[PDB]
Amino acid sequence: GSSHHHHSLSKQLYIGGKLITSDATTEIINPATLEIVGEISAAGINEANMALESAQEAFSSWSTTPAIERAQWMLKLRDAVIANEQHLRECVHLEMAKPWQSTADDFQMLVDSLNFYADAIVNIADEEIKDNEGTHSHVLSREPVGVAAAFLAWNFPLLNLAYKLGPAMAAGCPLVVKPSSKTPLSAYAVGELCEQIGLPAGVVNILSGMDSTVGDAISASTIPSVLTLIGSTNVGKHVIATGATSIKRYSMELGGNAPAIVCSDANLDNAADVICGVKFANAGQICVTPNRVFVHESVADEFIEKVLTRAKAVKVGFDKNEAIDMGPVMDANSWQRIDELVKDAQQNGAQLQLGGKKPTGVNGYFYEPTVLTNVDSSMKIYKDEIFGPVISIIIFSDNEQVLSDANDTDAGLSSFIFSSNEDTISYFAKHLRFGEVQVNGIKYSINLPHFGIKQSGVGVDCSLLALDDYLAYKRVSRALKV
Amino acid sequence: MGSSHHHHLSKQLYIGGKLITSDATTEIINPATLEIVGEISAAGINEANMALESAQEAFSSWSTTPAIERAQWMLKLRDAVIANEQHLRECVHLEMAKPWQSTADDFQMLVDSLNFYADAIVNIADEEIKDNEGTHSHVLSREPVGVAAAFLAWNFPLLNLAYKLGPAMAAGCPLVVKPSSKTPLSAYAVGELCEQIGLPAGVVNILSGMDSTVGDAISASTIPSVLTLIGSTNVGKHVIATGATSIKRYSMELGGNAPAIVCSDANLDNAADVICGVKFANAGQICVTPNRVFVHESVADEFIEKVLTRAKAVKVGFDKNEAIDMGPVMDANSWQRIDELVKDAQQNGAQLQLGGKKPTGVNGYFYEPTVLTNVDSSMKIYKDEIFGPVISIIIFSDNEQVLSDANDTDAGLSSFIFSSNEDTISYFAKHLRFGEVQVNGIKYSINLPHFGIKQSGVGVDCSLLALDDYLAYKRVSRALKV
Amino acid sequence: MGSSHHHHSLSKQLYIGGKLITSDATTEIINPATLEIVGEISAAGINEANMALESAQEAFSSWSTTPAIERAQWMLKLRDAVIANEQHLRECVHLEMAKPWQSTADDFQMLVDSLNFYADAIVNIADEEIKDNEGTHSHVLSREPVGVAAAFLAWNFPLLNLAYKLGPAMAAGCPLVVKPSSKTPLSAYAVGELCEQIGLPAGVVNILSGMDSTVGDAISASTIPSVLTLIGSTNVGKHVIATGATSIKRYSMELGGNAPAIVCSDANLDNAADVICGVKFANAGQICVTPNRVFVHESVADEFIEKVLTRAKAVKVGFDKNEAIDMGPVMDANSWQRIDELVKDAQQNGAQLQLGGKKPTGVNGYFYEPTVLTNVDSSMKIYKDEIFGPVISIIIFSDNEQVLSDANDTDAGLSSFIFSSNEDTISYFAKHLRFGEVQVNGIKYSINLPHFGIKQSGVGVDCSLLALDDYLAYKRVSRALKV
Amino acid sequence: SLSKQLYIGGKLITSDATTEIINPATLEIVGEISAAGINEANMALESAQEAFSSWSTTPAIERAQWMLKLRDAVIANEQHLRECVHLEMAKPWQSTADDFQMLVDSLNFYADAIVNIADEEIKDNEGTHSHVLSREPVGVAAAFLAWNFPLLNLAYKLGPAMAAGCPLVVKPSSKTPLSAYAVGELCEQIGLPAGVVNILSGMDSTVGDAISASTIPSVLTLIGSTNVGKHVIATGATSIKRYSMELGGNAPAIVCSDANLDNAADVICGVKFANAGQICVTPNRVFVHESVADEFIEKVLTRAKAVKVGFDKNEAIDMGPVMDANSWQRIDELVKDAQQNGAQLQLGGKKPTGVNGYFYEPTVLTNVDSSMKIYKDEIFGPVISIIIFSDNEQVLSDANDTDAGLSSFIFSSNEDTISYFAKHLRFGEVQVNGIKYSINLPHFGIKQSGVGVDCSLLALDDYLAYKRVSRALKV
Repeated sequence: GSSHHHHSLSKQLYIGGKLITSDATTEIINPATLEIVGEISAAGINEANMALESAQEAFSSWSTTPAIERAQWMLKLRDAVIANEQHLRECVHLEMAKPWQSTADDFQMLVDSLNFYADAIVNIADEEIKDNEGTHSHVLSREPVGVAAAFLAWNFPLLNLAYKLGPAMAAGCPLVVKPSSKTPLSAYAVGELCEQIGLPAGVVNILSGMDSTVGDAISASTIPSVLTLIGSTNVGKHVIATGATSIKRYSMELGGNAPAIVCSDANLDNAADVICGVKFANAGQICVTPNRVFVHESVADEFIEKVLTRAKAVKVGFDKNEAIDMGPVMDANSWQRIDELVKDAQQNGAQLQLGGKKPTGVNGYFYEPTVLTNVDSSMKIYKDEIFGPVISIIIFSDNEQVLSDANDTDAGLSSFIFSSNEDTISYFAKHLRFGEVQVNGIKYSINLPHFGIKQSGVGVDCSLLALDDYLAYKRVSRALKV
Repeated sequence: MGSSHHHHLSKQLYIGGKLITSDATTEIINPATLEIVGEISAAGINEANMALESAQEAFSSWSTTPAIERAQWMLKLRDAVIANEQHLRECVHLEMAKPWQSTADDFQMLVDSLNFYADAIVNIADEEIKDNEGTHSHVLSREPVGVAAAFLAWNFPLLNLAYKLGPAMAAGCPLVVKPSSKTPLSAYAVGELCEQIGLPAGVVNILSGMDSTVGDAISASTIPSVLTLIGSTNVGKHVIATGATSIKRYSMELGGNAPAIVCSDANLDNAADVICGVKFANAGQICVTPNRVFVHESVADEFIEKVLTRAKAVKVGFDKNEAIDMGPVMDANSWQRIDELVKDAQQNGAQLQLGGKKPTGVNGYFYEPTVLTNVDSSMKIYKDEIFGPVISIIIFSDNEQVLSDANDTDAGLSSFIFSSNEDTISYFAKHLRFGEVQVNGIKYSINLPHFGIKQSGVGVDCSLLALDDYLAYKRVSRALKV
Repeated sequence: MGSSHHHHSLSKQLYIGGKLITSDATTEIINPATLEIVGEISAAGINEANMALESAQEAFSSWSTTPAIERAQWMLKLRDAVIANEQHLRECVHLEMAKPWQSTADDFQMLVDSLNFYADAIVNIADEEIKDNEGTHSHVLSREPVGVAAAFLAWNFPLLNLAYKLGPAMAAGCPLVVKPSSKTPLSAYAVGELCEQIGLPAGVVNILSGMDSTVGDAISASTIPSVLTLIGSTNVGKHVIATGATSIKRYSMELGGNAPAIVCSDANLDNAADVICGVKFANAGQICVTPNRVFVHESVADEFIEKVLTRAKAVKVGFDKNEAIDMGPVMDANSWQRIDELVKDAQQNGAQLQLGGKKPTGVNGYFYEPTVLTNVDSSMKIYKDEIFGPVISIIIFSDNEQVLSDANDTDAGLSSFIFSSNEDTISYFAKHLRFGEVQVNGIKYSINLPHFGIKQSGVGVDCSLLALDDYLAYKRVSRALKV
Repeated sequence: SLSKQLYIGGKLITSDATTEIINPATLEIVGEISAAGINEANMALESAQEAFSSWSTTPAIERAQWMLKLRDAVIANEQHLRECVHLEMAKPWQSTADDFQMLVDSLNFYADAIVNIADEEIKDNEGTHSHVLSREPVGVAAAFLAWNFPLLNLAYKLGPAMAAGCPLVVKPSSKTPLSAYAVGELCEQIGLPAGVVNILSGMDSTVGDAISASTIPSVLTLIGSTNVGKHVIATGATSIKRYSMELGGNAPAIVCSDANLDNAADVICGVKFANAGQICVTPNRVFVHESVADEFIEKVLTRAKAVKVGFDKNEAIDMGPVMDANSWQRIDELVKDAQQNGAQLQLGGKKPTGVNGYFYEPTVLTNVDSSMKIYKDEIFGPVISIIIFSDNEQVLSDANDTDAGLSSFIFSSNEDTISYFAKHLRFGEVQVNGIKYSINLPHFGIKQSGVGVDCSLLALDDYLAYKRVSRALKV
């Protein structure tokens, strides 16, 4: 699976504590059935400015609301999320054809984050700093930073929202949320729940619209003190440059290219379950999933056989009342991009062992579980992020050489090492230039920090560190001799 | 101790462990005598690219050099700095016309930072993270980030270098430094000391050149992982946009507009000593020095009299073998900018109590200690950063009203409160929207965090937190069931 | 000819090094009338920009040494492909900025006219012998290709702005790197497709769009270009000059304008209203040479204002290539708000809104109604700044010598207009107006007529033979006669 | 011995600072000038701006009359003008004639050219409009002059600027400011209207940047180094300005096998030793074919031995010292770096015996190749670096292997070798079997050597702006 361990189809914008319409609508098409599943009120530049000014107007009172009272609001919203679980998961199911069991990750992370950051914020304590000369006292404290704006990717609509909504509410930062236009229903539904519980106006705002107009207007605004993004590396560079109209804190999780190293002493059944599980969950559209699977030559044939067995057993389709393991990819551009990487690999010598096409007799953006062997470092599927249900296998023999190959990327999100040797595990854990090194498994949770280095982004999601973006320091220094 | 920092010539480019010349030179003019006092080899984009490429090649060896061993290099450099104290302070004296005693801030902060961060990096310890499900173990560690680049302001040529050099060396990031072309001599002298001790090539690089070409080439390069800047908010925003060729970490200290509030129950002698001390130290060219002095009407006549007495006793001039309190400002642009702020205030009702002109019979960029009263929120001197030896006084009546006036700025660096009332102190310390609140005094040191909020920048200089920009996290998670 | 220029798309890839290529990025194109996506381009990064610069550099020795006859042959082969794809090229301009269908002809036709004019001009370039006063040497003065050229194009005339640089650069054998505005890149990307179709030699023409602070700065800061040319604002003009200082480069640019249009007591009021209204509402007033300050004499003020209001009311506003539309919307919301602030600022300082000054009722896009303001004075923002919109700003004057000082009271120096029947008055204003162009009782621009500004409006000349000067470098060969 | 004041706003004024001028041959003080500060630079710029409306509207016939009046005073003060040059940089008396004569030639050439400027009619293809193309003064001009030719460099800018009605702000090099200050005294003596010509010297970083960064100048012109040119471009970006520059060169001189070796040695040695080789168009790399190598080296050695080096107004001195200690050390390190990589020093390469002045002997280097810094960088000194070649196509590739693009030299008697090199040499000027420069011949560089043209009618282009007047014929 994803290894994220837990702890009215017409919707309007949620701006300024009210549900409002606009001058335009957006029809949402299910990527499996290609049928319209709903519509949202689409935001324009005028609606973006309304959300920003409403968030700014709320900052003074929301940031001075005691932390215990802000937590009370977070738990009241949590209780409404729990009471409306079925509709929230149905929104994600419809907008992106995510399997019904897979929608539990989105819903439950929303509950977990609300719980985690409501509990963490009431435990924040001031810190005293020693004065080496004995002349002054020093108290270090943390205060809300300002208005925050969040651009969410479509792969996990409610989980991505949970990563930002939790810390912002807890840290008293009025939040402007732009869900992806491909998956807005579930976020708009959260906005309906905020309106239902009577959340103070401006504290949370949810609006979707076109990127080059609404997205740029949020970035170029001088109101936001923090701009946070989950998306592509090129969009991250666009947000940084566009947000330069003022001084802003940036934090983003961008593209990855995770190497997975399976050694000769590795538990092959466990390595196969872990890799296939996360490579086919959400159809491989996962930031931390393996992108290049390196396998030792001595266990290559046996490991490929174990991978094919699991890949053939993946249940593909779109049916909430069946045990579907994997759905389609997001849209047509994603399908053709994945297919171009797979076909280019074959044309350069890679061997297709399974999949590599759309299931016959279907029209949605389905791509079959794919297994590619004989992949080398000169191929485009090696250099680029697949973000799809494709297992690409590279054969290695020297631990020192495969370490250099694993590091031969600008990405810096996750990485995997499967081995039974303690010196081998220690060797790769220290030298892998990645934010996360998963040993003999994979584990993510609201209390564990999730982050990338290098060109995979800035900042941390989950854990107490996620509050860093939304809290600013203050040093009060007083002379003791008055 | 007026500046509040509490302690604890033809020069070539230093690039890739070697001292090299170029095709051009830059003359350095003393701002007091208007005479040439030195020359440096000016860098072009070719020299900028050499420093970047040499720092990139050094990252593999320097980042994997043991922290104890990197600290030994920092102490070796510190030993050469101490042995060259006179020449280093002479460079600051010549390029800035700083009084001899005021060059101690530059020199001693360089020693203090090398000591503090050599000691800090060897005490960095890993952090265990608890797994709530008991299925995995989690180890959080910190590693070098990559190449760092630093753009330094001219007001503290060696102290500004100290804030970046200490953390970057300790954290194993090769550093590319661009001192201001107005004050490059003292930094170039540090490059000579680096070469003298045999520092590995690329670990430190010093080069000065045009902002439009050399500065942009450094920001636009894809090599730097961290961009740090001490400067103006316009250069800040420019660096963020031009750096958007890659994902970079940004650390900045920009404009300040510090309010200093002298209440009815304040120690007037102490308040006048602190305010006057830092307002005339370095000719008021200090990021944390008060910009707007608010004084309660009940003690305004007495406090203004104490300010004028101190301001009249300031000895202005330039001579290393004389006892001089205050030197001139940096250049003609600064002189005219300061003078326009004073004249504009006079044209709108401000009363010139002292100064407001160049002293008699001198040609350098000297500006007399200036005192203005009857200043209001509409004047340019209220809205903009003086960065000069001008005390601008506003009379207030209500503590809750003056708090709103104090916060009526986008700056977020330092602030000051002078009061003997514990409730008044707690009220201002909590509600002042600034990174630092100085109560009944002023205190800065290498162990105390120095940071600004809002449009005054992002990041922390000094204290352990200054390492955060140069260190990247890593989570190693291992399945315990194996 | 309302614009005064007298004639003689789902997904597009980058045209770099003679190949159509994709990138890791993608830029959507929004129509400013419908606010819907109409197109898609592969966005360039600094890597693609350096690929274009390097391919253009590699092509210089081969392209610059290609005979002028053969280069003009390639220019006519491109021209034939332009004519064969006129429909698609104009639909690209129509879609990217909602320009009325007839107004798209200025873009398309100037592309044809420039390819013809400079293909013919380059083959008539002859050497010039220089006399030696001492009889000791011979002197031959010739002209050669200067190097690689880079062009930054504005959005107001996507293909016409391309035409001004593509013609001369191809003819003079300078490999060209073109950066269209990211607001209107569709039309130029289509020309790149045509270049690839006819098999133009690699590196001779390169077309790419991307962010200004990254892609645009990478082109200017490159040491490869010998000539940097720009059609844009005064602020980006100064930015390009400073950023290009990494090497010695020729600069040529057309920047902001602030044209005065003086309607005297003896002017043909019908002719003056037709000319001023025609160019003020063509392309929604987004024209560098259009009047910005309309000065009208006291005795003819009321009569001229009524004639202006009659024409402004007749302007048909909308967006449909299969309807009769005079005027479309402005480019984006920033321009709309910028124009609206100028109109409201004037009202707050005493100007009288006679017509328009708002978006038309019940419409979606960035439409701004044809606007007429009277009682405008020199203190207003609308007097000091460039409107670049469909606003006629009228100032009443009484003295010809005073209105001459008022007209010259600007740092702009593009076009200017004088309407009068008095020959002495015409000679007085044409001599004393400090502008690059003085238009008397009309307005006229064409591929053979030089178009240029002075003062802070820019340097260099577009159109006419003089436009070649930026792409050609002189050479003097001097030989001692005494063997 | 002489004290010269600033010429600003039609007045001779003093300032708070002074600069002493030291002769580079005797190392003795020869005079002083009132040094300009930023305030004096603003004064000159504002006075030039103030004069623009009256001076640019002064008839071209009347402007030419002021140029000839200045010319008359220049002729009457020839001895003193050439004495300043002789004293400020120890230029030999015979060589100072080029500085003085170019000043009188430029005043004459451009006072006559401006009164013959005629409007041009442009044809309207449609017959609906008439079009007249005229030229008008651009605005205030500022000129930064190098020290190698103090008066000749001034002449290149003063003539066109006065003729085109552009008030001019002149910053002579602080190393050679005396001769130009003397011109300013003549400008004050004849009663030239205030602001039309302004002369001031000062610190490059303060006074030079204050002129470039000011928004008043419409034209920034410079004769100097390539690095200074890039600095002026970026610094002047505070407004839109016209730039015209003559920067560094690296002229290749190709001595083929069928060349007149006597004539080639005369031309090359003559210009390589005049002004101590401190000439923008002097050969920097001398390419000689193998068949004529040792015969040409011998002839070059003969003329280089006959060079009379010294500093004496009453002696027929051929060559003085170089400008300062920086230039001497820079030239010496180029020769010793070439020797350290295999260059055979044949003559000179040292300071003459017991001189102590900044003298560098006439130097001849052989066995120079493309690796050496003396091959890549501009010598700007009395050094002849010879490179042996064999094939014409290969040495043409070597000749163009530079970012410079000023002058070039081809010596050959074959008509096809002449046409082959004259076409493929990527330089602004190709001198064939000789060298010629005059006020009427255009002087310019391409590539990294600058933009714009000095001398000839094309020099007026930087100071004149076009205007198209178009009228509707049907009214």
